[PDB]
Amino acid sequence: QSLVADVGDDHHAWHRLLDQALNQRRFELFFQPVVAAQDTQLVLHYKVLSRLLDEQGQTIPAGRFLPWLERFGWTARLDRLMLERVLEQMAGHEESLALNLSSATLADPQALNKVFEILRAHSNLGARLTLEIGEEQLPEQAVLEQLTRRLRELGFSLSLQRFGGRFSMIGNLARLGLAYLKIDGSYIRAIDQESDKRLFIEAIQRAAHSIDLPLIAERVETEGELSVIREMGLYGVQGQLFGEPKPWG
Amino acid sequence: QSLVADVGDDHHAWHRLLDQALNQRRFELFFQPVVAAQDTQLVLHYKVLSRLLDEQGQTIPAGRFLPWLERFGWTARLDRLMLERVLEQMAGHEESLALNLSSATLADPQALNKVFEILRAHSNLGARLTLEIGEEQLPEQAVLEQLTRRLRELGFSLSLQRFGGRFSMIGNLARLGLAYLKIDGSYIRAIDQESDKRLFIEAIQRAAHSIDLPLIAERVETEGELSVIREMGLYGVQGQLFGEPKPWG
Ligand SMILES: Nc1nc2c(ncn2[C@@H]2O[C@@H]3COP(=O)(O)O[C@H]4[C@@H](O)[C@H](n5cnc6c(=O)[nH]c(N)nc65)O[C@@H]4COP(=O)(O)O[C@H]3[C@H]2O)c(=O)[nH]1
Ligand SMILES: Nc1nc2c(ncn2[C@@H]2O[C@@H]3COP(=O)(O)O[C@H]4[C@@H](O)[C@H](n5cnc6c(=O)[nH]c(N)nc65)O[C@@H]4COP(=O)(O)O[C@H]3[C@H]2O)c(=O)[nH]1
Repeated sequence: QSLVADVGDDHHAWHRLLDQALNQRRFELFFQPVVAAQDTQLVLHYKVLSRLLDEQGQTIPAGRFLPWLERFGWTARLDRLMLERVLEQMAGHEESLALNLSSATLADPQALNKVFEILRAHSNLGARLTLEIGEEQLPEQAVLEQLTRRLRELGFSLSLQRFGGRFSMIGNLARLGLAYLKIDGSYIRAIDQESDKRLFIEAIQRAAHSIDLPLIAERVETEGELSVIREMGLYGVQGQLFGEPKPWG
Repeated sequence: QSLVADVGDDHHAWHRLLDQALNQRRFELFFQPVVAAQDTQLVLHYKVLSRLLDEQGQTIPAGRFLPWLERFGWTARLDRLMLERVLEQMAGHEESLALNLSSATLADPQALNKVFEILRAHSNLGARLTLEIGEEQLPEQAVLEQLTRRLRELGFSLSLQRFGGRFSMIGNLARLGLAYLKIDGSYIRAIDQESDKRLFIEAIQRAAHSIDLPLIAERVETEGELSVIREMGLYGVQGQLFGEPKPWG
């Protein structure tokens, strides 16, 4: 009596699938450890990744659904849901967490306010949660500035990720008080085996260091990459080398 | 008996206008001094700018026609013409010059060979002429590498310009033996009045210096911008502050 069809690239299927998941809270929290380059047994925080566990049992990665949530203008609904779930699960432990915010939320000032209202409701978790924005969807300088101020006021921290293409604006970061900067994986990929990549990394680390901004390398896959990242003095690392995204533990 | 019409955005007019200019050698050489940031009375070279002097007497800037030469696939014809004219006018003096090469020329291996043939014909000017490529139209790493090798072999030098967005590849420049790197004007614009721009410039200068690659700032307009560029240790400057593009002298 129960049939299933392949959803593929069908906008109808996706629309139905996602509106339902949003309404029914079908999204679950996955985590990846973010860890000190100098001593990988030392955990900085756990990055929270969104997982859709559909009715047929399969888990769907944020990389897969986020573009559809965008297309339908629901990314703000996702953040509201993700943020409330994360603030709830943090009651159970003492670890620090990082969670993305999309531009849809930052642009829409009502949504953005709702976020702050929620945060204000859990000022006791402030020190344990960092919000991240991917370089792809940075708002304007003045929005960055107001966002960081409000968060610092509420007791929470802010960070950027997938950083690198916009090194231009490194100077513009000097007063934001970011917790850290996550460097896109492409700039460290196979860097033990591609030394020409090092000079850029050396430049970012030195400039970021002069403004007190720790660097954390993304998507580290290899003991080789890790050894270079560590050698060159970066603060943190994350990636498949420390495991796949998994549920809490 | 002689009438003229406005050429505007008319592809027909432009096609006719440019094919004629190319065939009849209607392009003239303009120059801008490129000068030491530490001592602006000290001239590094003169950048050669292409000017179309049409029949109605008006002069048309490369910025205006190059996009049409592209559209029609004639940019290689322009380089051949520009390069031969430049090598001819250098016989008259002892100044150093810099001249662009387009991607159309670098891609087409026959054209590229013609260039080398011409260069080989004037090996006596090698030390006085630098070829430049804008960051917009950099070829692949291996083409850059072969191009620089052949030029160094012929006795000529090579440089990149409008550099900045691709700081990623700074490491990839370490063995090219570029004569210098020209920094896009946007990174120094009003930099005495926009200090957040300095940290990026500091990063480029330090990384470029570690690989022996002098930095030269483009499109400097202001005594203020100049004073910062000089303070921060960059090698060279060019722009409207030292005059408009004019014919030889
Ligand atoms: N090739 C490679 N890939 C690796 C490696 N390590 C982790 N990854 C993958 O790349 C992403 C890493 O997490 P992210 O940087 O936070 O990047 C995140 C994050 O920016 C975003 N995202 C995830 N959850 C949320 C969310 O709840 N809200 C918002 N607005 N965005 C989210 O989308 C990305 C997540 O996509 P995911 O499908 O979860 O894909 C994950 C993860 O599975 C590695 O060593 N190599
Ligand atoms: N806002 C501002 N602008 C300034 C300033 N100083 C100079 N400029 C302008 O910007 C360009 C500077 O020369 P360029 O960097 O070599 O940049 C050149 C060069 O890359 C290219 N080009 C010029 N001649 C040739 C040529 O013979 N062959 C090729 N392939 N390209 C050429 O197109 C550009 C020239 O366009 P132009 O129309 O000649 O425009 C010139 C010039 O008039 C300044 O202080 N402020």
